[PDB]
Amino acid sequence: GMTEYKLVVVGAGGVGKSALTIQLIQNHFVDEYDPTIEDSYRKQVVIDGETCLLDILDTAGQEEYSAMRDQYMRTGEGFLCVFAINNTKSFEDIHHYREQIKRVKDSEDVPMVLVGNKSDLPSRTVDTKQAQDLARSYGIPFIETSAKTRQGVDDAFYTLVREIRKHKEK
Ligand SMILES: Nc1nc2c(ncn2[C@@H]2O[C@H](COP(=O)(O)OP(=O)(O)O)[C@@H](O)[C@H]2O)c(=O)[nH]1
Ligand SMILES: c1ccc2c(Cc3nc4cnccc4[nH]3)c[nH]c2c1
Ligand SMILES: [Mg+2]
Repeated sequence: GMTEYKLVVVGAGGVGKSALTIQLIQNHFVDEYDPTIEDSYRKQVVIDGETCLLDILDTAGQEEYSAMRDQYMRTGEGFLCVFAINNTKSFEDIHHYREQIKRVKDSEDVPMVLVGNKSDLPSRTVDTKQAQDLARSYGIPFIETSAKTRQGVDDAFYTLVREIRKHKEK
């Protein structure tokens, strides 16, 4: 089969994980998507000439059993760590996601991309400079997106695939 990349989208409720995923997969903006639904989605794409499958888990937070969270973190090859630019707590929550994914994978080298969503809003509490400083501390890429206009969307997912390839070649 063609290569499949298992991507996981994490971050606080309300940041735009579902909207980002649906924009990536279906090329439309979805206004209201029940915040409690967690599902996986697939798309066949071409990234830098490679025809591959993206298999994306749109997470929704606590699970019935914490074992289920540990399971999808071990399964997942790369993580989009999403905050919203107008929600400071969602940015502070990134430190928790960064640590928990490393912890469950028992790894210091986990492909990740920091995503600041909702860039289309003028309302902003997290300045690009402060998100860049966080991503520099982690040594990972940072991309500002808008699931509403689709700006940055393919970059965020495709950049995570590229990070996974750099991990796999070691
Ligand atoms: N303006 C704007 N609103 C967005 C964007 N992404 C998501 N939203 C809205 O933010 C709310 C939460 O989005 P949702 O995808 O359900 O977030 P999730 O809980 O992380 O899955 C919804 O009302 C979305 O329409 C964006 O890029 N720009
Ligand atoms: C990354 C990590 C796990 C999965 C899976 C397995 C899976 N894990 C799940 C947890 N909750 C709801 C649905 C779920 N499906 C499918 N695509 C993935 C991408
Ligand atoms: Mg959601």
